[PDB]
Amino acid sequence: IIGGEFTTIENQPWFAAIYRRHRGGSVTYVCGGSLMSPCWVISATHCFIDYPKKEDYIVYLGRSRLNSNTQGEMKFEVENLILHKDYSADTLAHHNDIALLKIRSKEGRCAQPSRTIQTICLPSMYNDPQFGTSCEITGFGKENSTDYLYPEQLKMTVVKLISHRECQQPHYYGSEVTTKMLCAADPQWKTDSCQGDSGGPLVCSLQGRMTLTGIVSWGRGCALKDKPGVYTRVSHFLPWIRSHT
Ligand SMILES: N=C(N)c1ccc2cc(C(=O)Nc3cccc(OC4CCCC4)c3)ccc2c1
Repeated sequence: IIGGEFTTIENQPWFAAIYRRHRGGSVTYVCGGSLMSPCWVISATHCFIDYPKKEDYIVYLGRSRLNSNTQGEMKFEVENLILHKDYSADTLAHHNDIALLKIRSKEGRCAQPSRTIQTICLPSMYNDPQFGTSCEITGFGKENSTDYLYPEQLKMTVVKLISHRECQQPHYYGSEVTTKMLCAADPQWKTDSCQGDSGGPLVCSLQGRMTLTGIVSWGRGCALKDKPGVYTRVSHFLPWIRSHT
């Protein structure tokens, strides 16, 4: 996260920290995810496409720091790794950048909801917030684009939604941004998600209920003028999510 505020997991109980073991033992942080149900997490396909081996991934819920064990956390493994069978990656735009990870503890059980391990609801068919609506993104991604280390503590910021036609103007993303993606950014471009936050939860309070409206997908640079953060429009992939669960 660029700008924003530091925070603890108790404020984002649906945030999943996904790391991956490397040949040799060392483990690094990959992307963030969202707890769909006790047994399922939903992320982005571009965080796994190049390393499709489910065994390599580790996932935590209720973890507040990057290299600390938060009281209340749970360490999981990826029972099933499902990548959208129609995904592709152009110069900037990432297509059908949505994946699923069926989790499982060493004992074989799924996630046990708690004060710091809860779920977020999927949006309903044909019902997304209007443009200009404030929403929030969470993650352990970069604080600045010139850095190389991820922040040690969890962060989060609030951004606004940008309409499809406004996002397709030339100085933005032209015909690269399609209708199965949502744009969102700070009107003053001082804060924005960034590398590290990919596949992060984009929660928007719609008509009263906190909703998972988008997954962090792509953007030009980070917090740059006329360069909104693009996300996957979850409402569209509802039939897909249903049949693959
Ligand atoms: N501006 C944002 N809000 C934002 C939001 C998301 C961002 C993601 C990456 C990034 O580096 N993503 C990434 C990481 C690993 C691989 C990858 O692409 C592969 C998938 C298909 C071809 C190579 C992208 C970089 C910058 C990002 C910036």
